Amino acid sequence: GSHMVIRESVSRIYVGNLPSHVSSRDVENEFRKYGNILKCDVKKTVSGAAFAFIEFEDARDAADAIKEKDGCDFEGNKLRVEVPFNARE
Repeated sequence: GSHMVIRESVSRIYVGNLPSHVSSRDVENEFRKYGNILKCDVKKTVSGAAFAFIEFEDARDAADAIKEKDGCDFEGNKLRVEVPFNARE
């Protein structure tokens, strides 16, 4: 499933609680292979958990990276990777 367009939104991906934490330089180069980045920002909370925010035009190609880091885990296994696109509708 891949249809529909939108020219008034900002499409971004949420990746947090992750081992090592992908820094902005590596998410620009290795995550730009998988889809087309317009910005990549590091936002971090007071609980010691780090997040990276990844602004992509296409989810369906970036889906290789997102499944390859998939397995979001909480409460003693640390590993959150999630699309708010759901492969794009």
